[PDB]
Amino acid sequence: ENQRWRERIRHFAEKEIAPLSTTMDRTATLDAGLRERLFAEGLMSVEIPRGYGGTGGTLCQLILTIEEVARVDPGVAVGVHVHNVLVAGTLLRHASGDQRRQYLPQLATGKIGAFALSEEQAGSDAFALTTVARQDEGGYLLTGRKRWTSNARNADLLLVFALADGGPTAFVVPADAPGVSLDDRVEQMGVRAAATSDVIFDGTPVRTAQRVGPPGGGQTVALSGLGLGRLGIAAQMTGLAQGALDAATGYSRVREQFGGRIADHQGVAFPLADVASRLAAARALLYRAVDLHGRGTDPVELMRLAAMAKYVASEVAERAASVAVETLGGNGYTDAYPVERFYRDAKAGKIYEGTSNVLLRTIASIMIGGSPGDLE
Amino acid sequence: ENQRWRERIRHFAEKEIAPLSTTMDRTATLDAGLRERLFAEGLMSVEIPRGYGGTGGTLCQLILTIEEVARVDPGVAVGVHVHNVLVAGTLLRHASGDQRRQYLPQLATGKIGAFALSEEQAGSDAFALTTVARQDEGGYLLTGRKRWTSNARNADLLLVFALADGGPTAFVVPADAPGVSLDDRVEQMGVRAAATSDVIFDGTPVRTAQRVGPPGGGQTVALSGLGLGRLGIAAQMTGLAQGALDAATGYSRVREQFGGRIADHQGVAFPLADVASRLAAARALLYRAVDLHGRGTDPVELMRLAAMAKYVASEVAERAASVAVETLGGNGYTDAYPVERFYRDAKAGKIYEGTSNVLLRTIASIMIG
Ligand SMILES: Cc1cc2nc3c(=O)[nH]c(=O)nc-3n(C[C@H](O)[C@H](O)[C@H](O)COP(=O)(O)OP(=O)(O)OC[C@H]3O[C@@H](n4cnc5c(N)ncnc54)[C@H](O)[C@@H]3O)c2cc1C
Ligand SMILES: Cc1cc2nc3c(=O)[nH]c(=O)nc-3n(C[C@H](O)[C@H](O)[C@H](O)COP(=O)(O)OP(=O)(O)OC[C@H]3O[C@@H](n4cnc5c(N)ncnc54)[C@H](O)[C@@H]3O)c2cc1C
Repeated sequence: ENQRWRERIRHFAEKEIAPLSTTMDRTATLDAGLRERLFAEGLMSVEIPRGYGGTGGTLCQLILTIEEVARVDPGVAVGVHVHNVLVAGTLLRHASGDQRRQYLPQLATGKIGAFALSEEQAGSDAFALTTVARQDEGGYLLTGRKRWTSNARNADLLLVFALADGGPTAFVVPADAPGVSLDDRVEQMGVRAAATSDVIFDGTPVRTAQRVGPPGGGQTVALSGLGLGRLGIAAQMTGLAQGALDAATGYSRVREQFGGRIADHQGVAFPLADVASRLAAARALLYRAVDLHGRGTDPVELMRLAAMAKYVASEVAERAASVAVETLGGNGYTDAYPVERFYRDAKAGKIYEGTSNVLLRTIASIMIGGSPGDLE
Repeated sequence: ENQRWRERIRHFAEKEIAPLSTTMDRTATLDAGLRERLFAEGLMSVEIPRGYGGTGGTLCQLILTIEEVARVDPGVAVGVHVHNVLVAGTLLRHASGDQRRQYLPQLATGKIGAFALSEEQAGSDAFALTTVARQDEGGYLLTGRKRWTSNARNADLLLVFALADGGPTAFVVPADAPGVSLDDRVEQMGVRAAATSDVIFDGTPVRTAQRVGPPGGGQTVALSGLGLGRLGIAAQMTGLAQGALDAATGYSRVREQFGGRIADHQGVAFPLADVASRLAAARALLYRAVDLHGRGTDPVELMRLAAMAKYVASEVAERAASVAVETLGGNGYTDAYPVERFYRDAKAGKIYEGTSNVLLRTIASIMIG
């Protein structure tokens, strides 16, 4: 069943995504035809139940979706990850019956979800927010600025975190609500198909019915998806590494210098074998961490395994992309091949859903006792 | 004196290059104003003797010039390296007196030199050329296609290698000669201020006096500049690494999260100190290799030292840029800071002037026999 699912996403990514990747990366756009296909074929609703217009599939199927998309286009995979894992997944866990019936069919059919937590001064210290939802009759008036919102220029629904007068609180806010605007602000090095924007709120009206969970319950809402967010990026990094390794292996069989294929030199072959070995271990850890979901496994152990999976997969993605650029020589430094894009894309995996240091802080803290804040 | 030279290039790079780097990288252009300043301030003639209109400086000063330019813009540094080291430097050391007297003043004053050796099927196997110089009355007709020519869209003079009906042979060819055209062909990841093109020759006429050395002398002309080429790129990598470390150290002191500067954490400070240590060793090896030039040193020992300096410096540049991107977090992934450009630029250093595997093969061959 999961072999058939893998093959279906692989075929989709190779036929529908690959021919558009170079242009989506240069222009930082999501192709309109591809967007219609992502929704139609179920890549935007993998775990959303059938009763809300979703695929009704498993965490395993969602992880395989992100992996096989990422194998061809890590940038498209960011949008798929944010939408399914962070936005639809948060509503499946925390939204009321009414909120699920209102938003899940939209996310399953045609409305893209983006996740707006970070700010200029709230990065690793993610809840040092200055965006405020001020009380009003019937709900709130939202004012502030979010930074690094992936897929913002393509999004219809924002899951936004703001101080309720009261502590961090989660809201669902339409991207076209009064007082909402975007500032693309900067060029980013990779995952450009889902490039970030700043999101600006200028007294945007939000009804009480848009609040997800209680006032000051924003950190609990975010924390429930932390582990799953890290597995989704571990899957994106595993797929990226596979795509890099597939390009380098195939090239090494056909490029000839000095009268024979470059694969016949141990200086070319050995780095590929080393990457392949590390990638088999990264994938085994990812699928182990996924398998231990829905088993009543200790939550701390799940947090540990998700942080370790993302840390290891990120490392292997960097190594794979690096080795792949070098295996291809000058061609590997160009857009004629995908490996320079994979190299630019891989670096985003060390920054979002927990920087390397934030992951190691968490992991060490579980192993030696104390909290992450005790480690200097 | 070298301390004064270093500060003069540093000041130049921070004032005249830094404000243009972002634009030059996105558009893959050399700014016209900057181009005039490179010639006027002597960066395009560092070791060309004053008798040709040059600066009259030393190899040590040329190496420092490449390093300080690369600390701000590794892409502009490619163009400076290829012009001074591979084109003007090769003519100074191998061309006839008439060729030196004709071409060095033009390279000193306004004509950019580029170096056209590589082809689609001639990469690491650099001499498996298919471009041909066919004999004709009073010279040759060149036909073929070169690949990976840095700075080609800005160049006025090309040092071109071709099979003379004799083996590989070197020619000086004007970029506007009959039958010469460029094909940019692809988008490259970095060093984009000096982005490559293909150079196409369609029966380009060359006179005998444009040939540098004898027919079949092209390897000798190319290999003779391989050592100095590797030192130039070692300087480019060392400079890139410094620029990355400068941005990361400066940022670590001003970015606060969790109520203090990120430099107060060992997970941020240690990687910067590790990079700083490895860069101090890469720079010491570079300046050792440079110091042993112009002294009658065993040529094999100079080739070993140049290969090792480039290999080590390349590796430090990769670690420095990688650490700098992650030190800056999201900001490091964006063009608001120079470190993502450094990260894209650094990877070029592992490919040109000898790939990592070609350097290790050369070093092992010397050490093992
Ligand atoms: C391409 C991209 C996509 C993104 N997508 C989204 C998204 O869609 N929505 C969203 O809300 N956010 C998103 N983010 C933001 C992302 O979560 C943050 O960039 C990340 O949390 C790091 O914060 P920062 O950039 O402010 O870096 P900082 O927190 O400033 O970190 C800078 C450096 O200091 C280190 N550091 C910080 N504190 C410590 C410590 N205590 N000990 C050790 N080292 C420390 C970090 O590890 C890093 O090396 C995205 C970011 C990028 C680059
Ligand atoms: C940005 C850029 C600028 C350049 N500038 C110039 C320039 O201005 N002028 C110019 O003439 N050239 C230039 N080059 C060309 C450059 O010199 C070549 O790209 C380089 O020589 C490698 O050749 P290739 O790209 O054909 O790779 P290949 O030679 O195909 O190598 C592919 C891979 O195989 C490995 N390999 C090959 N043979 C062996 C072996 N025997 N043992 C072990 N491993 C092996 C290589 O190390 C590499 O990892 C430039 C290249 C780039 C990317």
